[PDB]
Amino acid sequence: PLAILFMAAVVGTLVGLAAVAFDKGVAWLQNQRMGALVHTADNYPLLLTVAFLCSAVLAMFGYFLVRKYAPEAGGSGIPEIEGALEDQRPVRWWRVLPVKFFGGLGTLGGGMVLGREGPTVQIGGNIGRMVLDIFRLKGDEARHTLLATGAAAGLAAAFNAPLAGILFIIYEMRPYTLISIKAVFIGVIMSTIMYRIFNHEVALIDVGKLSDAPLNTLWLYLILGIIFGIFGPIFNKWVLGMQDLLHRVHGGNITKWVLMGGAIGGLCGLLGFVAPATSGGGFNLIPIATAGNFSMGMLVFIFVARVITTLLCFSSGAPGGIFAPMLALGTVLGTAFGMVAVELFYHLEAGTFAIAGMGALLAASIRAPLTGIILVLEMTDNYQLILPMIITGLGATLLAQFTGGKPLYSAILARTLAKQEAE
Amino acid sequence: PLAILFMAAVVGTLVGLAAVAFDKGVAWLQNQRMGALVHTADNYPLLLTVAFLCSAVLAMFGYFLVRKYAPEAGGSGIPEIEGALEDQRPVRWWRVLPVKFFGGLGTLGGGMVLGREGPTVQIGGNIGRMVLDIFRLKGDEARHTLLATGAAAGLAAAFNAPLAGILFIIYEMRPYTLISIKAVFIGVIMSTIMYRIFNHEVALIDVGKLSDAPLNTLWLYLILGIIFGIFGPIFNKWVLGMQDLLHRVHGGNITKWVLMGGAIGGLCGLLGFVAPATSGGGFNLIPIATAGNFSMGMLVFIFVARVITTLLCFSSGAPGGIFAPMLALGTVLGTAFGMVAVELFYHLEAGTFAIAGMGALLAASIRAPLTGIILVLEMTDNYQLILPMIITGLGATLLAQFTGGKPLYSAILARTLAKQEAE
Ligand SMILES: [Cl-]
Ligand SMILES: [Cl-]
Repeated sequence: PLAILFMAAVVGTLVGLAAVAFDKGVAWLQNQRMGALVHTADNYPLLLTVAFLCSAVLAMFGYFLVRKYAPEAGGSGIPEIEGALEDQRPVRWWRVLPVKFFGGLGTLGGGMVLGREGPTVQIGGNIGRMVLDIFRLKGDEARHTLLATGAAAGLAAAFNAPLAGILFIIYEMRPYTLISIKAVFIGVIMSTIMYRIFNHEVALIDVGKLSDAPLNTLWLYLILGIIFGIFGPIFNKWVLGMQDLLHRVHGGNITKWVLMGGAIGGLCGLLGFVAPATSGGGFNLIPIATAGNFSMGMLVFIFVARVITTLLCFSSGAPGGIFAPMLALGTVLGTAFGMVAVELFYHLEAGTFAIAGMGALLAASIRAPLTGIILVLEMTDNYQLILPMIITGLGATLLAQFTGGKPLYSAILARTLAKQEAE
Repeated sequence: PLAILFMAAVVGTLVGLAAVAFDKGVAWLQNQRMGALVHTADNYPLLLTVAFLCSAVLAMFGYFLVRKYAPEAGGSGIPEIEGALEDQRPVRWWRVLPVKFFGGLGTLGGGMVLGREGPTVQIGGNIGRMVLDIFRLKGDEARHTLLATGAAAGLAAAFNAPLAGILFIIYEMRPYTLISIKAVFIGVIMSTIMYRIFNHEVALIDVGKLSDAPLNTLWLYLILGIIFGIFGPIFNKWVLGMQDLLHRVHGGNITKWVLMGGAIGGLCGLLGFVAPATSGGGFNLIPIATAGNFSMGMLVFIFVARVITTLLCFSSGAPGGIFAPMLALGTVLGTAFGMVAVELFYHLEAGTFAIAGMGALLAASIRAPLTGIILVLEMTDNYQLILPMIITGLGATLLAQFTGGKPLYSAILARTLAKQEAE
């Protein structure tokens, strides 16, 4: 039906504006947190206290909204869209949309280590469901198609990356008709154009162009892969385990949870001023890191800072994503390997192994190799590292297989589902 | 098995060198055809006669080798690799490899309107089969996996485009295990690196960087799509029909066929000197055309010249591809629409609609939309036209659906199969 191809356009266009706002939203909440500190930019004990509390409040707000009204708006929300496409999960958009948005401005705006793609995809998905209900389109086809174009449009707008969005939903989320593919395109065209209208000529990741990688250099990317390939499934266990560790801290009780959350949002809000490249989504430090401005000491610091703050903010059921984070760890560890590879040798530039590393964690952890490659392509515009990036991918994603890990988003879903049976 | 991931490396590396030679091969045969004319670069009637006969011979040679020894080495050879993956077609590499190669140097070297990707994929496929037999690996898994990495490696090396190769085989040839995907990667890494070792710092398509497309400009790409979207299935009928039209000219008889072929190879060899941008694979004129050096009159000439020479050389069962051709028609028609769109208006540059058009025919005719997009990306390195290109794709590939056409490569196979039942 022409119906869905039309519907898909409108879902794209809503998901576009939806995400643009969630941006201008987070954007604006951080401007405030500047003024909160520029008022108190003398009294140093106070400076640190507002920094904390401002953030600690906003997390709690968001944390509350999830645990009050929309439980399944904790975490990424992508395992929920996975589950929905599997007809294993409801899409309660009437609850989820307003929660995941004001929830997300909570924790992202307080500067916790979460990405927008968490929100934008679950939202974008819920929005696809919302229009399906409104026009009361009947069938599995239309239920799934709008669900998916919503996700695709969400992800596209998170990273200004239409090709990424299409690839990830249509191809790297398990085994789509002829038309539902085009719906997803139409969904992702509109979504992008919206973002592009309200954002054009301001990128998320500047790195200009780095050099090629010499053919003699390539074998190194494969090793970087192999490392990410064992690290990915370890870090998965950590995020899966840490969900439990922080659950023995509050047993389910909402007041305990919203206290924990604002501690964890405050901590992060604090690190906002003191140690900036340990907070945020990653997108500030990625280019600073890729330009090579970080003393390998600082690298291993930021790496461990962020691998802890990431697990802390994400595994603690906050509304937010672990996708932008896994780009920033990708870059920071890529850079390190990079410097170590330059010292150890060839015509290398640690720069190029950041780019390569950036997508490597998506390959290793969530097991979307092509999405990762095409994403860093679209974000950095470094055409010239595609073969390294394919090589890093293979390595990352072969080891992650043999080291026995599973796709993070599925393992999350398959818990959520085993829980909604043994209860 | 580690066995196939190893095997896949060796298939990649053979398919790499295989294709590199088929290049240096065609490369070298055309150097000769220069000297044949630079000898006779006064006597103008003679100049034209060697030009013809040189080419007319080489076609016949190749045409002979197909019709003598390896029938299923006529045409693209990709419908055969399709059919093989479906277990519907044998892969007689012992016959096909030496035919498709020396066959292909025949017709490509004589400057007929065929692409290398025809050869390189069927060859690359056959090479995957060849190593499967040599190590006598048992199973469907390994039969299919090496077959596919061979195809993927072939296509990658045809266009120096690893991401294209992976995408097309793994995703845009119908509904692959976990490991057979990685085999295909490993296959395509090696294949590329080989090509890259023997070719680096000399591209197939220079166009530098053109400008963006303004959001106000986008709707135009969709119309260009819509046009390609009706043209694709028409041009399919033509190539399918023309196979028959040229078959009522020789009823099957080899001597008739090899005469027809050398006429058609001679014709093309002639147009080599007289009207160059009507002969070859396209890759010379694509950039000349995209730079905008062609008077819209000349465009519509070259368009009709090539749509006839293409159908003539391809539908006449020559060893060669209709993929590079469909890039050159993509570009020439994109450019035209381009000029007409500039005249009619906005901040346009016909340049950008060439790029867009280039992949549009792959989308419309063979129905590999993403492969087409990612290919022109990898070949031109114009990052900045991805959203136009997605838009052109949708348009191209929606209409091609509703206008009722099928994927060219499948329709070819499904004939070949209906023939091998009603006989
Ligand atoms: Cl996420
Ligand atoms: Cl072809």
